[PDB]
Amino acid sequence: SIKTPEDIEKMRVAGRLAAEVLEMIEPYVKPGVSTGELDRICNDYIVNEQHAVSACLGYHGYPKSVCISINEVVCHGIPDDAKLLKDGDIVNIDVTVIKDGFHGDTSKMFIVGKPTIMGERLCRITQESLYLALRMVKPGINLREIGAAIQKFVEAEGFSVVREYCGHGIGRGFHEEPQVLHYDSRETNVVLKPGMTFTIEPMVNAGKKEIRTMKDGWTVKTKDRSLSAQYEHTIVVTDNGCEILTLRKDDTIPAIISHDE
Ligand SMILES: CCCC[C@H](N)P(=O)(O)O
Ligand SMILES: [Mn+2]
Ligand SMILES: [Mn+2]
Ligand code: NA
Repeated sequence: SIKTPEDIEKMRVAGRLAAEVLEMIEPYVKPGVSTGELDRICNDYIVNEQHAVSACLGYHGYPKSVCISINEVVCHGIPDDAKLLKDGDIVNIDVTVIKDGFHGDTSKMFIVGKPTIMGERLCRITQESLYLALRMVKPGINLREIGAAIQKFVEAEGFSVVREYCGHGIGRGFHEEPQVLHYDSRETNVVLKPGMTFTIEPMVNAGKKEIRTMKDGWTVKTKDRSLSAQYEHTIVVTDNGCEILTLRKDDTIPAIISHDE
């Protein structure tokens, strides 16, 4: 759908809150901390300080407030008091906040303690693939072209793109049309128009693209157990580009990307 200026302003607020959760949790992602504790810190912040709520809790039965995925886990990892972070781990924390009826969805990678060279490379390439897609967003571009670009870059850098999960429209609804694939698919044909709001959240594996879902129905891992990384941002298509609604201080790309001269 096409969001109104009123809707977009509310999404700026929700997106900003989601981003602030990631900025707040940063110092706590240390060796020895449990993912269960990280989840409580995030939830307490969202509820008590932001006066908002997690869109994850209860969604199709999801049991926690945020998703925390470690190493070979591709996405939707479930916070657990018994799971402790250790040196070398690459960790994704995915946050989705609802404020004033609108959603803000974002995630980033954190490397615990001493980074491994391939771990850093995978995360760097993954974020760059997101940035590349963000710089392409503007009315007239087709989602298929964006997906194709992400895939071309990821594969050119020696990695693979997860196919089963994708970005999505977002607003008063957690997931709305359209589907935002991170690869080139014949199924995709969506010409971007100003007012559209959606997420881009590429999942990149160091090894092969195939994944597997655990018995809990949420935890997704790489079939070959290789590392997997992901970064996500929520955006709105503007008259001549896009505006990132979940930008953080550590992002190295501006919030407004205009293609004007
Ligand atoms: C509880 C479900 C988690 C939803 C994730 N934010 P995404 O839709 O970005 O994978
Ligand atoms: Mn997310
Ligand atoms: Mn999402
Ligand atoms: Na991972």
